[PDB]
Amino acid sequence: EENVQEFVLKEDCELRFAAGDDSDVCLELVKGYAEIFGTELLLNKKYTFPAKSRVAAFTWKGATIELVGTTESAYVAESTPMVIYLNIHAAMEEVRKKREEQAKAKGPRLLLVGPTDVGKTTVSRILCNYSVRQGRTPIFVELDVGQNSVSVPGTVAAVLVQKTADVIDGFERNQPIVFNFGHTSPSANLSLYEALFKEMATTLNAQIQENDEAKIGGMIINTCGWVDGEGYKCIVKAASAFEVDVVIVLDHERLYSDLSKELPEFVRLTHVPKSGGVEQRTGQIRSKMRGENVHRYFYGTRANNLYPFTFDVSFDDVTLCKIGKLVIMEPSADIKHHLFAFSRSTKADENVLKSPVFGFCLVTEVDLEKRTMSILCPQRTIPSKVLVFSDITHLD
Ligand SMILES: Nc1ncnc2c1ncn2[C@@H]1O[C@H](COP(=O)(O)OP(=O)(O)NP(=O)(O)O)[C@@H](O)[C@H]1O
Ligand SMILES: [Mg+2]
Repeated sequence: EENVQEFVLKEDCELRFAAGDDSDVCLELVKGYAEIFGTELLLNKKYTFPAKSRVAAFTWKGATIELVGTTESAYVAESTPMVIYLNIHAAMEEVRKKREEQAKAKGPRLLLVGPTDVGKTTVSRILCNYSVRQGRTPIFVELDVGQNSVSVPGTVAAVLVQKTADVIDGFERNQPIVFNFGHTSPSANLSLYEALFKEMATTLNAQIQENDEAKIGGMIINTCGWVDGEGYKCIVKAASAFEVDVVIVLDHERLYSDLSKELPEFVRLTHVPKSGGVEQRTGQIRSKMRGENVHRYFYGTRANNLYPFTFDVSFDDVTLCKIGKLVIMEPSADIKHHLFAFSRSTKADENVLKSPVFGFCLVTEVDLEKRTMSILCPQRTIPSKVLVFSDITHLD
């Protein structure tokens, strides 16, 4: 509402706060310098964070910050691993220059691993932002099909980062490369998951041959939290497929010891602690968040609204298929509420499995007698006649 809280942050402190369950909180930096997960704050700009937001504003040299509205929590932390996360960037940049002097230059590729809720996504964000602030253009690769910060759930995705994340909305989602996995966990089909990220690595390697800035920018790769059992071998295959030269393990000493013995000796492995400000989720909140991600795909944000179309499509004008080999689907009541991917492949081939997607639509109604379905779509006509099933559902 109207009530105010003021905070003085010494050097190397962060204001950690969570917005209430019900209302916005607005942050304003009123003296000094501060950043939120790597993005510089502008002085006296009012940043409106929505309900449930969890945020840290960090300062290297000292800051004073005002928060307007109700907070569930808000305190200043005097100890962070931020210098750790900064020295990782410094080290990547050092590799970049040496490899520039050695010459086109191939930038460092970094894999972030660790269990759930250790601040992995936040750390990728910081590292991407610090690369941009250095003048570089890194590729952010997102292998977490549950909580994906680039596309919808059930995807493996990658974007070229050319600007710092917006403090509220995250990175711009401009022309991502997107593969439809179709499930919220790799365990649903681990062999397909591994095939998809291998196809992702192969595609990116050939893409960067046509863009030197992207090539030297390198890659920051976020993984999911499945580190045990089969998840472990999956980490090793990802390290190999993407030819990473740095693995950052967050808050897992056994995983660190195991990887140190297994990875090629040329790979640098760094164990770092999680921040004390990382919030543990539950399954319910994770589900809630997947739904909000899908909504954002179609409708956008408060800052940048997207205006999707709803229209009807004849069963005759599209072919529905499902992976798991390809199988063709006869449109039924059960496709209702499901996301489908518009495949870049021209027919319902073997090639559907290997192909990135144009984008997604949501099947909102199924008229079996009229033989038409209603879809929510980011564009006015379908970009492809090959629609690939995702097990992710969304009530809108
Ligand atoms: N230093 C911090 N202070 C306050 N909040 C933070 C901090 N670091 C992370 N968070 C918040 O904690 C939540 C979880 O962080 P996140 O970086 O998604 O962890 P994660 O390891 O990627 N989770 P998952 O991928 O679901 O296993 C997010 O809302 C962040 O904004
Ligand atoms: Mg994450």
